[PDB]
Amino acid sequence: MQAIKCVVVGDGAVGKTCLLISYTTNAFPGEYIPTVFDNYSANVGKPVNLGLWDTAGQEDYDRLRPLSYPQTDVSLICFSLVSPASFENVRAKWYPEVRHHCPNTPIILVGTKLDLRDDKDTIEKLKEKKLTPITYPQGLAMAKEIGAVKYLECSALTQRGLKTVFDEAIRAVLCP
Amino acid sequence: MQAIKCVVVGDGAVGKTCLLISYTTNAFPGEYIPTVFDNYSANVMVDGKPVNLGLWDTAGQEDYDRLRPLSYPQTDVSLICFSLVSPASFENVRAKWYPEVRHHCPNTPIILVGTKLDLRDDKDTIEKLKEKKLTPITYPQGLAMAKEIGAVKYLECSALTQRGLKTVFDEAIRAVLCP
Amino acid sequence: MQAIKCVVVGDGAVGKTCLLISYTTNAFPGEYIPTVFDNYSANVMVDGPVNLGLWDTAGQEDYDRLRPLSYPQTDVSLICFSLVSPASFENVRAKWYPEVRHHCPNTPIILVGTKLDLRDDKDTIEKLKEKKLTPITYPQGLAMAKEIGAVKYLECSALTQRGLKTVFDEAIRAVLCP
Ligand SMILES: Nc1nc2c(ncn2[C@@H]2O[C@H](COP(=O)(O)OP(=O)(O)O)[C@@H](O)[C@H]2O)c(=O)[nH]1
Ligand SMILES: Nc1nc2c(ncn2[C@@H]2O[C@H](COP(=O)(O)OP(=O)(O)O)[C@@H](O)[C@H]2O)c(=O)[nH]1
Ligand SMILES: Nc1nc2c(ncn2[C@@H]2O[C@H](COP(=O)(O)OP(=O)(O)O)[C@@H](O)[C@H]2O)c(=O)[nH]1
Ligand SMILES: [Zn+2]
Ligand SMILES: [Zn+2]
Ligand SMILES: [Zn+2]
Ligand SMILES: [Zn+2]
Ligand SMILES: [Zn+2]
Ligand SMILES: [Zn+2]
Ligand SMILES: [Zn+2]
Ligand SMILES: [Zn+2]
Repeated sequence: MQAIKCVVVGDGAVGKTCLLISYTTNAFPGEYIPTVFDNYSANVGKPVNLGLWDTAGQEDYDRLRPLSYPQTDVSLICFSLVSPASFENVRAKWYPEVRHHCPNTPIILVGTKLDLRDDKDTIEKLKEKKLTPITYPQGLAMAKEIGAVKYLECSALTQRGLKTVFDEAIRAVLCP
Repeated sequence: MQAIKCVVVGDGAVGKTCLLISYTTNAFPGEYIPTVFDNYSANVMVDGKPVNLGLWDTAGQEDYDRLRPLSYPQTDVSLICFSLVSPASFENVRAKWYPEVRHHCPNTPIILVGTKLDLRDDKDTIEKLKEKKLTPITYPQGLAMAKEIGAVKYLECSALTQRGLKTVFDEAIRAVLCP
Repeated sequence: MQAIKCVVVGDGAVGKTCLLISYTTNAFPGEYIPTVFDNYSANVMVDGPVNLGLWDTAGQEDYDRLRPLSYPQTDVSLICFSLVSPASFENVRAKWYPEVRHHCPNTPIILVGTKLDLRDDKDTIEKLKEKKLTPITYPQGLAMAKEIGAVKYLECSALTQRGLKTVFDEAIRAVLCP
């Protein structure tokens, strides 16, 4: 059994909690959603226990220090594919955070809310603000920029790509 | 979108946790009840614009709670809860909970919430209270206590049957958005 | 109504969280299990009213910022070990009994053997034999309970719901009827 600690980081409202709830319980939350999902684990794969940690705000101001204690093995940096602000924060904030608190450990870059990237209403609302969803090549390029071992897109709502995210988190630690 | 932090305070066993679980999940708990419901939030639309309503349950007195839920981060509105069928919980609104909110959340609105409305005018809860020379708290008494502590509203509800529950949280938002 | 604080302690992976989930919800968890079930209580009638508060734990008390064994005061503790992990059984004497004695002196202990469903699962017994191990027997468990001064020894399975209700019934009785 190899234990692994996987922490999910990123801006508020990108879908970190929903990612974890959908994957761990196969249910998508209702309108009231936990702010921070509790720590869960599974024994999966080869012999592996995958420990999953949700986060609140920036590590430095979180009394629980989920990114630092105990030691993190792999980080999922999440941004919403329909929030360009949240993508820019990968570079401004989240890659710096993981490098600072978890130096020399693998990062997976995860674009969330894949289902909304072709949602008519979502695209229109963005267009009204002179914005457009983040594309696959853009995400891939950000992943290369920050030294992420994988770029993955998913929807917690439809579960498209969701299983691959957590399989790759494990592979990043087991098969570096 | 304005974020609103709403904290639920009051004596043990008044129904704070059940108030939150019933509202957020539309189910009333079974035999085993969490002591303190985790933090949940919702994106709500109120007369035009998006609000995120964050709900916090509490354990005991703030000063001895290492989590300090009433203080961190800053609370926008407090629900002081007492059970309509526990006069002692009601007296503690004046002895404990109003002083607590005034101390830790100065100059923020209070809603006074009478819980367990489904028991107030009965099951023969009335007869069991009478054995002890006690009587359920009446609406006028609750209203008077709300005035005394400067609460912006007094509301009665049942988590069990959901009587009046949605109004509690609608009014909590309105107290912050419409001071 | 008497409030009772019951804390569940023992090695990682013995089945503490599952014990608590299965009992309180009558169903065994999926592949994804909370590391530490949140604090729950129930109002229960035993003989002539009790509130039984249940606390799950993580690692050793002294390094757990939450200090569940110490704060507030514990009335009874369940020391758990897996019937198919001899190492976890040895840690009853090396670790868990000393922990409860240090942080909760002069309070009752119930010793609980978990994963009773495996004590005869061939995949498990054979794999144990390969490592020169054998599942813990009832007499061994009983002897350890005597050694550590536990007021009861109980065996259970969260997976099948064998013996679960008895664990919590006896937890109550240990405080109510000392
Ligand atoms: N359409 C869609 N909405 C999502 C998805 N994941 C999260 N959301 C919504 O995005 C908002 C924030 O989700 P949450 O998981 O609480 O984000 P967090 O702050 O990063 O934890 C909520 O309104 C969710 O319902 C998704 O995959 N698809
Ligand atoms: N009849 C009735 N009982 C309730 C109601 N809400 C809570 N309770 C019960 O009151 C007890 C305490 O509830 P809880 O929510 O845990 O109280 P807290 O300590 O204030 O969180 C439990 O036995 C609940 O079942 C209600 O609306 N009606
Ligand atoms: N076969 C069997 N497995 C169990 C039982 N209880 C827990 N487990 C498994 O043992 C592992 C650890 O359980 P958990 O409750 O998380 O252990 P804890 O670390 O002590 O809380 C998980 O793989 C569970 O599915 C049981 O009664 N029987
Ligand atoms: Zn969240
Ligand atoms: Zn930092
Ligand atoms: Zn438009
Ligand atoms: Zn509660
Ligand atoms: Zn929790
Ligand atoms: Zn105070
Ligand atoms: Zn556990
Ligand atoms: Zn210790």
